[PDB]
Amino acid sequence: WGWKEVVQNGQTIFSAGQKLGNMVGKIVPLPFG
Repeated sequence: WGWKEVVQNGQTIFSAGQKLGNMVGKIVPLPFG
């Protein structure tokens, strides 16, 4: 039993939304622009 440890499993997937959504929503410049 470990509530504090149980949360780590729920956040590990939540916080991932950042790394898994950083390069996605990230826009890049155009060639010779």
